[PDB]
Amino acid sequence: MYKDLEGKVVVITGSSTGLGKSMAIRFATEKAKVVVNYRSKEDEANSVLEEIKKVGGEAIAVKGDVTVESDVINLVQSAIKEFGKLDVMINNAGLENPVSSHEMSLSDWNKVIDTNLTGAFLGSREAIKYFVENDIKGTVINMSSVHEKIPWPLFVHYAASKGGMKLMTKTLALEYAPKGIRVNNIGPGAINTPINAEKFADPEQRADVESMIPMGYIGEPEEIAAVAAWLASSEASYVTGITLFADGGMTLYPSFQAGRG
Amino acid sequence: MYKDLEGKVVVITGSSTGLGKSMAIRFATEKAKVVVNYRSKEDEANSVLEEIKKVGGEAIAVKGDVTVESDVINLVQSAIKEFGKLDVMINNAGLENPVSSHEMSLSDWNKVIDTNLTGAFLGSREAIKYFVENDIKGTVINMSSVHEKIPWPLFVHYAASKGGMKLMTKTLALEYAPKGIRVNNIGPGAINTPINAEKFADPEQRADVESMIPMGYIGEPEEIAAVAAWLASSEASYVTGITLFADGGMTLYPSFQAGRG
Amino acid sequence: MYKDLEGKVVVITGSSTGLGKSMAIRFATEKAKVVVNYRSKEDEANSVLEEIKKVGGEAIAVKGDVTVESDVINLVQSAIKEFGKLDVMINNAGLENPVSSHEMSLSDWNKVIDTNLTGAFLGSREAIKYFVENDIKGTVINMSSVHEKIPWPLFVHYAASKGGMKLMTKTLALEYAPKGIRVNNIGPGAINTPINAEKFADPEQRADVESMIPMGYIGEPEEIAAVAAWLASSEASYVTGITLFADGGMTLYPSFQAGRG
Amino acid sequence: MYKDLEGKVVVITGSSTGLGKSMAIRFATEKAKVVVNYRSKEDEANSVLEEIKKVGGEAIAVKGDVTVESDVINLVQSAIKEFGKLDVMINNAGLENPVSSHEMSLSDWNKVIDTNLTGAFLGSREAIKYFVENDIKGTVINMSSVHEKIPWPLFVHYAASKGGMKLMTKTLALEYAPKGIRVNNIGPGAINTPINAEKFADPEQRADVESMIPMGYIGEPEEIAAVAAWLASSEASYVTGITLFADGGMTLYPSFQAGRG
Ligand SMILES: NC(=O)c1ccc[n+]([C@@H]2O[C@H](COP(=O)([O-])OP(=O)(O)OC[C@H]3O[C@@H](n4cnc5c(N)ncnc54)[C@H](O)[C@@H]3O)[C@@H](O)[C@H]2O)c1
Ligand SMILES: NC(=O)c1ccc[n+]([C@@H]2O[C@H](COP(=O)([O-])OP(=O)(O)OC[C@H]3O[C@@H](n4cnc5c(N)ncnc54)[C@H](O)[C@@H]3O)[C@@H](O)[C@H]2O)c1
Ligand SMILES: NC(=O)c1ccc[n+]([C@@H]2O[C@H](COP(=O)([O-])OP(=O)(O)OC[C@H]3O[C@@H](n4cnc5c(N)ncnc54)[C@H](O)[C@@H]3O)[C@@H](O)[C@H]2O)c1
Ligand SMILES: NC(=O)c1ccc[n+]([C@@H]2O[C@H](COP(=O)([O-])OP(=O)(O)OC[C@H]3O[C@@H](n4cnc5c(N)ncnc54)[C@H](O)[C@@H]3O)[C@@H](O)[C@H]2O)c1
Repeated sequence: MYKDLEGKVVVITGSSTGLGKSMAIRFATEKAKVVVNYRSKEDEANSVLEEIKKVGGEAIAVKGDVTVESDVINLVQSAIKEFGKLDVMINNAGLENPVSSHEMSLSDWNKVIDTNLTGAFLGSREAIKYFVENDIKGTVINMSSVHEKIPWPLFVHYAASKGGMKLMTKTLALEYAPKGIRVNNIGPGAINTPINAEKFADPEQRADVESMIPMGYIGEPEEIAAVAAWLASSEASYVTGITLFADGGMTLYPSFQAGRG
Repeated sequence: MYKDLEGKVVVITGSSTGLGKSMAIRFATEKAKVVVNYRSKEDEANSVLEEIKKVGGEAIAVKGDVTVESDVINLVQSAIKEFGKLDVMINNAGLENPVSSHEMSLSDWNKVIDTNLTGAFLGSREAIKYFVENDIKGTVINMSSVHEKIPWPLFVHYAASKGGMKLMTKTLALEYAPKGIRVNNIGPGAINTPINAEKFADPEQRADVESMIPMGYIGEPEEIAAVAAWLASSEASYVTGITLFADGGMTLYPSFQAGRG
Repeated sequence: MYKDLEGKVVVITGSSTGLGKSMAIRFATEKAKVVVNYRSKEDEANSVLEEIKKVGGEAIAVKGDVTVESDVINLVQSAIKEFGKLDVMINNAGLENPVSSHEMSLSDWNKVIDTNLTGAFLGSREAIKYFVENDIKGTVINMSSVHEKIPWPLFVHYAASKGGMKLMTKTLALEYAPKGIRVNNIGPGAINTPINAEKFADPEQRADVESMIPMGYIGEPEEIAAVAAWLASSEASYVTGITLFADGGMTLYPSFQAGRG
Repeated sequence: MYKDLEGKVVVITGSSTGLGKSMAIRFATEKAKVVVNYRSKEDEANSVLEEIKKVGGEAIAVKGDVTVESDVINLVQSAIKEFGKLDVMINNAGLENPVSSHEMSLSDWNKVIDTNLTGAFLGSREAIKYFVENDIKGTVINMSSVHEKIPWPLFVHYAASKGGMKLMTKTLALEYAPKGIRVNNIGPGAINTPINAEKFADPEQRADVESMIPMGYIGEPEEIAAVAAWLASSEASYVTGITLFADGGMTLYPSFQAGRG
């Protein structure tokens, strides 16, 4: 679909599952040279790699924890070592867990902030460092959430991490725009993934979330991979520092449908 | 580029020049059927129509003033009469003129609000009316501007029209998302078009504008038509109620570059 | 409470009822010289004036339709004629009516846009014109709504009017900030007023709206008058171009409480 | 000025200097009981404490590093132990340092995120924990910045910390609004404080900053403490989850003045 993506090197953190996996497969289909990432489970990457082989794509799997500076540095270097360059950096790794704010431990708060936000900073910093030092107009895509805008009770750490990612991305975008380096966020709504498999398999919980989505359905990973592929391409040549929400309308305030209030 | 766009009927207001023209050609290239629009004489639309023919596209030009209800209604009916249906409605017609707010006439204010906002309303209304009465999962793309967010002294009417268009679009998107009818805005930054041809002709004014664009260059119409094609496609299937900015970073506050403030 | 408001001339459009009335009474209590406004019913102003007399305040009632340029011009002049000056201009007049967007007539759309948005522009233009021509650091407060941000199905015209008012205010604020003229919006959530009396008297409808308000209760006009009084005072000396939401949390997405989604 | 503030217990982090100091004095003037905070030595807090004594206010100074959980907990307990309760918790402590993003160390990034965001979290958490376990309708005011919205090259960590603070606050406000616990942010623009004393000392840098402020002048701490007093008062009873900007117009995009672009 996107011809300019051919031969482009794409690194995606936490890409052995969910959205990250869907993005690695989509990029492989666009003839991009993908670098899949797994925290510790090298077995999880096997599946994505097989899917990538199935479409005649090229990719390697690199172990790396986004909260570990050396792992992030090594992840970017691995891409350059294997493919000779880096074009797109996608900070997709993330985690969440429901706890009432006044009962949330520092440990829980720090883990989410560290992975979701600090992890994205490290990945962004490394990709941009390479782009600057070698005069490459590469791009950085950060996997945010509708929650960088929609507050999230029980998930204050996640909301904060994403709200912070928003400003980080915008700052990075304004800072490196003169060098032609684009930095954007993708803001997914509810998307059928492993972290949601059990919750959404239950008709009661599935219907509840669906009632919060104006378009009436829970998105598929393909719908988000489509956003990333487009944002990375030259089609989005004049697009930077934005958050492209792919959420079925969640950010439109579903409680206000039918003229309520 | 987008296979799903083939055979789709796209109506674009004020598409004889600038962004509208570019989108009309881009949709022609996507093998879609296009209904171009001109305000006064059909001579104005022949350039676009010849461009569409050149790429093997199918199209017609229909006269219409977007502030005239019957004209807007006729425009939608003409598409349906000529191509049998309607899939994408793009409210692109617009106008602006600088005047200090406290000295701005009601006449000037009204001309801008009527065309930019009310005009967009009528077009969205007619297209959505058709989509609902026929349960068609159509889409409405409204051409906004960075000024639906960035205030604009001397263009208080333009800014308010786009700010109003933002809420109109969000409302329409929430109201019709249950029917799969997506409504999105595109927010262009400074784009080289006939309305800027003279201003950007003076290298001193072009340089002033470029200094407000983080990416350092005034955009080209193709960079916007790229956004319109994607938004209309099924690639943006889960995207509704958003404003996708393509401004090379304008909304990022250019005056705060290099840690200023 | 606010000492600098003593002797300040405050004009409030549509102040014979609801929030406007509460603001006129509050300003009178702050020893401000208030100019109440009624569209045609001079009898409605009687009540506000009596309430103003009850607190030992000073005020006059002026007839004026905000969609009529001459009425607006005359309203501002009346303040200067009676009290010798103008310090604060509050564009509070407004209207709404529920109609599905694809079924909304141009007449309905125009009436709401004309009163809510164009009416605010005229009032803002006149107040600012006076402020500029006489070197006065006066202020303009525009009565917006949570709907300048929250989409509103069935009320597309209202949402659009308020979204437009947001950009108008911001533009006016940036434009006249060099002259020390502040322009801000107040964004009320659900507030017990005449337009809501019948709807909220019904326990079922009252409970529905209350379920959309995080703080659990429908606000009182006094809670909004408190916002206006503060914004007009020198306490808000460094505040301009903002929208101060007084909504019990509506803009925080009530559908997302308890970690839903 | 605000009668309801008399006898209220206000805790303010990093209140020995700047904005924190000003708010502490302002709350003293409002006849409230204040708990001032200093990081290293109590010598630093004596200026504030003497200022509070001067106006007849009651107060104590409590040592505490906001990134140390036990210190934050002790700070809340000390207020409750000294004045019997807690009514207002103000997370003011903050820090920043310029470094190009791609060259920013994890250490620098962490120091800023930990103090600005995590520190604010701990304070909000402890205050809210107390408010919930005692069903007290307390309030939390978090000191953000225009940079929770305005991107800031060279301060990617600061910007992300405030962006994260915005979502944290919104989440906390939605989560606890049912209990009448209001949580709001204050977004100061450029304010003359010790962190800017040296930079604004050079008339060339002061002029550069002033040129980015629509209102033309760098704010004073009192202009911010004014906002804090109001937000804490019952005058803002229906205000929660907002960020009240006091920046003389910075968020209005100063580069777009006079119709530029
Ligand atoms: N699934 C959704 O509906 C949804 C909605 C909005 C945003 N998101 C965001 O999209 C991204 C993808 O989410 P997902 O649904 O696929 O979730 P996921 O949990 O399936 O994917 C996240 C991946 O990150 C990996 N990971 C976590 N911590 C890591 C670390 N320290 N180092 C390396 N890898 C690490 C995990 O092992 C996992 O495979 C996340 O950032 C998430 O917050 C998802
Ligand atoms: N050019 C830019 O840099 C830029 C930046 C942001 C937004 N926009 C927006 O994009 C759209 C396209 O702008 P453009 O640059 O091509 O401007 P344009 O003026 O060249 O295009 C608008 C077209 O609308 C037509 N038109 C105006 N009023 C009309 C009416 N009442 N009925 C019918 N046709 C009418 C005009 O004749 C014109 O051809 C507009 O909505 C504009 O506000 C443009
Ligand atoms: N009541 C709420 O809950 C709420 C919430 C958000 C925003 N608002 C806004 O606050 C303002 C006050 O609303 P309210 O609840 O008091 O409603 P209201 O209808 O009681 O007050 C509006 C007043 O405007 C007057 N008016 C209408 N059109 C006019 C015109 N053309 N010329 C002169 N006067 C005119 C009306 O006669 C009326 O007294 C409105 O702008 C409204 O949109 C109200
Ligand atoms: N000064 C401005 O122009 C301005 C503009 C926007 C926002 N702000 C914000 O307002 C707040 C006040 O800023 P300020 O200008 O007075 O800055 P400041 O640095 O003078 O005040 C912050 C105080 O926090 C203390 N502090 C820092 N880290 C701490 C820690 N870990 N534990 C305890 N105390 C700690 C510092 O010693 C200092 O006295 C900050 O949150 C700042 O980011 C200030």
